[PDB]
Amino acid sequence: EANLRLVISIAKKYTNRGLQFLDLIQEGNIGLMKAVDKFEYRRGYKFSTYATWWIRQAITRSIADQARTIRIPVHMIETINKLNRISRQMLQEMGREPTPEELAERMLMPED
DNA sequence: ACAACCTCCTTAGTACATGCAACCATTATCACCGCCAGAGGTAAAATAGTCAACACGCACGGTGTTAGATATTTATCCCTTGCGGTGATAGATT
Repeated sequence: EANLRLVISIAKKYTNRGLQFLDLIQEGNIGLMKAVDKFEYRRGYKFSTYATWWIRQAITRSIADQARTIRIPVHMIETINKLNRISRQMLQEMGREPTPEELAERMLMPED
């Protein structure tokens, strides 16, 4: 209850058309349960930082592989999104259309 | 005591029919990297084998000659033309 607002200010970032303007807040409100259970204030650190790690990634996963058509081990989910993040160079440095042939040097790896 | 009635309140339930043409994108979001699985790698030997050696041995294809077929040439024959003589049709009657 004391943290229900911090769940909005983190979650609402990700609700940006992502799947809906709403639902990620309520999944953050369940990530907050694991956070409240493992709240090691006995290290010294603050619940702001706790939320910035754990509750943020509960908010991320709430529509990463949850609510999709498809779901995989998570390294192989967000790696598809590493490529979309890298494409921000491609679309302006090769800079007319995207080319997997450029992505091969930007990943140092074979396409297949 | 209730009853519906005066007024504009808002709510929200629908919006006819047949057909053809077009192509299928946008998001970001640390997945972290730690562990170890059976599990990737590969050495040495099972399930068994390569292809080079020297033999083996054969088929196929091209060069040569032969064969006979075919398309020409020739000339014959028939079926056809066009006109003509005169046909019994068309059909009205018996």
